[PDB]
Amino acid sequence: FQQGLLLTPVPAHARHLFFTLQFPEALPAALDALLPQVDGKQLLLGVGAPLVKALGREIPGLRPFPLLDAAVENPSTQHALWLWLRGDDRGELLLRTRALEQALAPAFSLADSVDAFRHRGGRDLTGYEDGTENPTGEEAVQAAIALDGSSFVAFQLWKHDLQYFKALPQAEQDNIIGRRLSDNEELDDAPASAHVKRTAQESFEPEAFMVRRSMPWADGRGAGLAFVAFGKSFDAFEVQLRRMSGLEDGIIDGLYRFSRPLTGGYYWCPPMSETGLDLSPLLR
Amino acid sequence: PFQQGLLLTPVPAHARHLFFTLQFPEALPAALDALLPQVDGKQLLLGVGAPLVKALGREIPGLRPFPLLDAAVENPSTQHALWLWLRGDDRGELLLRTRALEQALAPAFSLADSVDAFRHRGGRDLTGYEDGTENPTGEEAVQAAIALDGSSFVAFQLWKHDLQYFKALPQAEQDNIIGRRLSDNEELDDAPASAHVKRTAQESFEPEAFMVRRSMPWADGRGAGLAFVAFGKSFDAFEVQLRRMSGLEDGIIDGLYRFSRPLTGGYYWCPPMSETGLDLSPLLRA
Amino acid sequence: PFQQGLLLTPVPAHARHLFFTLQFPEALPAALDALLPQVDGKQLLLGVGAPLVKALGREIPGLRPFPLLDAAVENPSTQHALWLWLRGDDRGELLLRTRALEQALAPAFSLADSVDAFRHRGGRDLTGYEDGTENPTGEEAVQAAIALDGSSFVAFQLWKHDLQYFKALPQAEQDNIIGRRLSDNEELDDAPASAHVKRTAQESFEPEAFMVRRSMPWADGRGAGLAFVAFGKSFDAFEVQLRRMSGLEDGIIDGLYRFSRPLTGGYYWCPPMSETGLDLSPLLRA
Amino acid sequence: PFQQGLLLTPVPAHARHLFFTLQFPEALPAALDALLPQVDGKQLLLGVGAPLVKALGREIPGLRPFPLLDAAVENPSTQHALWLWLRGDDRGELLLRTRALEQALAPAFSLADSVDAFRHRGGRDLTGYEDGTENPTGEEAVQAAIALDGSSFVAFQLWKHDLQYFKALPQAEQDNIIGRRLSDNEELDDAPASAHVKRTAQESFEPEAFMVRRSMPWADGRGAGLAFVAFGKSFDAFEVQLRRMSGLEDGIIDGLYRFSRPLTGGYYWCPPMSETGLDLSPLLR
Ligand code: HEM
Ligand code: HEM
Ligand code: HEM
Ligand code: HEM
Ligand SMILES: [Cl-]
Ligand SMILES: [Cl-]
Ligand SMILES: [Cl-]
Ligand SMILES: [Cl-]
Repeated sequence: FQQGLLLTPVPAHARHLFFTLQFPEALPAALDALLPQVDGKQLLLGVGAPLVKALGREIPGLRPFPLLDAAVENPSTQHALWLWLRGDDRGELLLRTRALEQALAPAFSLADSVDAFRHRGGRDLTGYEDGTENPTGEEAVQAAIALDGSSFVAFQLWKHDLQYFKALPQAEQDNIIGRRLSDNEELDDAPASAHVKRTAQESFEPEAFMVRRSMPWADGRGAGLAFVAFGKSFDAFEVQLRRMSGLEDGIIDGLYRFSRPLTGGYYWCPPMSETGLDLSPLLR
Repeated sequence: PFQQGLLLTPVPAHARHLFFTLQFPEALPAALDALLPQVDGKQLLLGVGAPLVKALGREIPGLRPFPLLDAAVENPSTQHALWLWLRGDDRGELLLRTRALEQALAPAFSLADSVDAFRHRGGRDLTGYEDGTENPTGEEAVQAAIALDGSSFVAFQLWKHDLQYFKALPQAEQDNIIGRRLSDNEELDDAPASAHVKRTAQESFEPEAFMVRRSMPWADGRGAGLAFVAFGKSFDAFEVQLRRMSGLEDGIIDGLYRFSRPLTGGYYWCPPMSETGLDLSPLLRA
Repeated sequence: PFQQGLLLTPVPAHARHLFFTLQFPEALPAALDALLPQVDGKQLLLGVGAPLVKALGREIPGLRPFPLLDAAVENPSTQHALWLWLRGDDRGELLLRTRALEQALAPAFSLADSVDAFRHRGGRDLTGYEDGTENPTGEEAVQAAIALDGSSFVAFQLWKHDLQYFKALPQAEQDNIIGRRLSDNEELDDAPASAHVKRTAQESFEPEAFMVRRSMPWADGRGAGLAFVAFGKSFDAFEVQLRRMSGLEDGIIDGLYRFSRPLTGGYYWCPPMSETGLDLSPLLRA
Repeated sequence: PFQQGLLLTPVPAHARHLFFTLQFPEALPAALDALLPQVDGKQLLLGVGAPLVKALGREIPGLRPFPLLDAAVENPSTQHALWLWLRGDDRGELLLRTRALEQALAPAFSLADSVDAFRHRGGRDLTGYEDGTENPTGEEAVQAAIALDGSSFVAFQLWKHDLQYFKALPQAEQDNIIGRRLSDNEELDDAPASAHVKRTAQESFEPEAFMVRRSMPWADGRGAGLAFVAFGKSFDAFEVQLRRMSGLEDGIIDGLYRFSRPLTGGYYWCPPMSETGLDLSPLLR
């Protein structure tokens, strides 16, 4: 009843599209072209707070990406629509992008774009395995899917300073992540600022589990990780980010030593029906 | 006791805005020792962002990050730690001063964003419209922009224009978006409420929302538009204006959003000037 | 005794082309010490450009810079000193290898150009047409691409496609530009003389102009198109083909120039392989 | 009867170079109808490249594509069909004029390259050295730049500087690369033969290689450097200079290549002016 956000491993190639609603009067023609194409597998769709506000509607649990008043930067760059394309090669995704652009215009204007790819079967560009402690199976459904079959996804485009980080001694890299790069073993003696120490899913009250589908990226803006986290609500992601940002106990996550998010967005993933994507709470 | 430059009558012919992230806080003293003697408030202005204050465990009354507006239009919040405003003679001089500031601020600060700005004609937006007609001048500008202690609070947005769409509209449709006539800059009393000058009428707020604007056009690989800059004695004037423009006051959205949208957003505290340079004392005391 | 990976069909799913300028030739020995142990001719291929040979005061028979064609279409000559062809499993591996090669090759070499390439739909151009159908295979490929001493001479062009224009044409007009039918790749004998496969028919030259092509699609901020690569036992095959495509043989210009244009052009000598690595002796002897 | 603006010294504070590819030559008439009335030779100069002439099956004496130098340094040849030189008061005016020229010139022409250029400190390179000290002036400039029929032949290269490397050199080493003293622009008679002014000494050639340079610094995403422009009554002066700079005359390479390298290269024919606009008659019967 949900989309294909739980399919593991992440595809070898993906592309993230973010649109601004520039001409709301042309919205019906855009939806008529877009909605029949959203199968939740090769094409996923997320709805942003501006689109809901433009329709004068309300989605329980939906809100723009938050504003954290911290010593580290987490920008809020909320858009109206997020499209997640998954495919076989980057050329297919490029041609599919052009078709979606022309089909969504003039109602929607493309505001941002990111090509993403799987690295070495699921590693960050720093080399560390990504997704080790993700919930799987039925635990993944309970962490990511709400009762009505919808999901709430958070997105950040993290930009890595690879030259600084990879020039550190391997023990210093391991103390930033909280795991050993050589064999992915957890470092129990890592400082409290270590990433996996900051984001330990069982260390929150209530527990802050989420389903992450992050993928590395690289273009003219640099290189890093396209962070994606699916949850039954934004509660899990938001308390994690606030602890990572030092807003819980004053200790800042080690990731901010070498990486920084360039964007931030919240999106509501609608459920699927027997006849396509179920946007009924928005179109009545 | 302010920094001046921000009140200097016309905008300089060329300027450059630099935005830095506080990447290594342990190296901050050396960066400040190199930077502060160069801040004269005329050729080089400085603004302090909320992350820098938070990293020092201090607090500046009136300072906060760029707000989050839950509206039908997009106003992103992209707050950085430090804002440097270079004003100069040519773009090459500003480029060379930029490189020198980068080496002096490193490794404590990492350059996060940059925009070259230039004066167009006598002070016009790239659409052709005059910019600054109803700005406060003289003592009214000081009262609107400068707080009692001599500091100022500046808001910044990098607006990106869709010039092809806007300039292809009939001139009457362009005029109804701005609220003034491009042919002679006359105000249109019969413009719809969504017109920009109707949305931002400084006397139509309670209390009055006057501010001192120093916007300048820009153009690079990201496109072209207006680098919007608004100085105030507090952020109240700018923020109540932006919320009305975004339709959060009465449901009417400003006409600017038909062809333009901001890519960035930042709040910065402009410290006052003392007899011996920039006064950063509320951040460097005990 | 050649660089085996130039005959590998199909091309790997991901590759990256690097082009370096010899910026400080006095620092060449340290760069070669780091580079040569990595050149296996499979995951990393190497080509030597005429500027590098001239900087050493030597000569390579068959090597010369990319030619200058005085035609009505543009084939720019952007010859560099070194060409590296990286092939790998995913784009991230090639990115990390690029950074390592950049730091190891410095300061002697400066990276002048870079292109990420990928296989599309099993070996198709971004326009949809199959690429490589009439490539020589087996022993014929060796005879067309490999010189007697085991070296090869490779020509490179970065072609930029106007996909919106081309794909908006009626399918019959697209087919007459390529010379083959998109529906089933069958050759059109009744295509106009300007059709690509009519221009480049390898048996229609005297002597025959066979070559081994390893082109791969590309896409970045500059646009999208085909990273054209042609291996030959000499540059004779490629050059007579390009001159006919450019209308310098019979006044008829190839149809590809209706929607695509090369942004770069380079000639590079691929040295032979020995039992213990790349054989650069004709360049570092005596 | 030339395009006045090419002798205007100093160059205006802001300019923009546009280079177009002839993508659809059948659509050329509508493009020329829109373009030619705008070419005054002052705010808008025009140069014709060899591909445009070849596409019309014509020939211009003295015109040819940018040469191919087989040297140890890189001078790329990136010849285009059309060169437009916009000059104005601010970068925004040039930006709006560029968009208008793009829409008017399409679909025949496609914009292939663009460079914003600006005057630095009254006429200095970004390295600080004065640029234009030994340019011909007055009637000597006319004799060096203008052919008999009033046309000119202009060479263009987009030079990219490595300012970090160059400005980190000792001041004596910087001076030996240029051949002049940065403090007061005095000529260094004891500078090495590789020094720029020693390589390019206009009187040290037979015949003499004088030309009128109108170079201006530039800066965008590709870096920063000098947009080199040289006007001559023919291409002989520029080409014999460049071959010496590249070490093809005596094996000595110009010191500029230690910190700078050209990214583009083009030759263009600047048609003469008549009393009623640009004279393209040798190209349109
Ligand atoms: C540059 C950005 C990031 C990088 C490179 C990164 C990388 C990693 C790595 C290598 C692990 C350990 C392997 C694993 O369990 O998957 C991990 C764990 C985790 N990360 Fe991140 N991550 C990033 C951002 C984030 C953010 C922003 C959040 C939440 C707001 C987050 C939440 C988590 C969680 C929940 C875990 C699992 C913790 C556990 O072991 O229970 N990650 N991350
Ligand atoms: C693309 C962005 C913008 C453009 C092109 C633009 C342009 C203009 C123009 C042409 C005028 C009329 C001439 C003048 O009074 O100076 C004006 C007035 C004004 N604008 Fe904007 N502006 C932009 C953004 C903003 C924003 C974001 C704000 C506030 C949050 C703002 C506040 C004002 C105010 C206060 C006035 C004077 C209104 C009055 O007459 O009292 N502007 N603007
Ligand atoms: C935008 C640039 C180009 C594209 C999209 C392209 C595409 C194609 C396609 C679709 C074919 C037919 C299938 C095949 O046999 O491979 C082909 C054939 C061929 N191409 Fe190209 N090509 C390009 C540039 C070039 C250039 C510059 C040359 C030579 C200088 C060249 C040489 C050949 C040859 C020799 C053949 C085989 C001809 C034969 O049937 O005997 N190609 N190309
Ligand atoms: C990065 C590229 C270049 C830079 C920064 C540069 C800069 C300079 C400077 C500082 C001078 C001395 C002051 C003056 O008399 O103008 C000069 C002189 C000169 N340059 Fe260049 N130049 C460049 C490229 C070229 C090229 C490519 C040519 C010719 C092909 C050239 C030809 C000349 C000539 C003829 C002179 C005058 C020599 C004399 O007779 O004294 N320049 N240039
Ligand atoms: Cl989704
Ligand atoms: Cl940056
Ligand atoms: Cl400028
Ligand atoms: Cl000086």
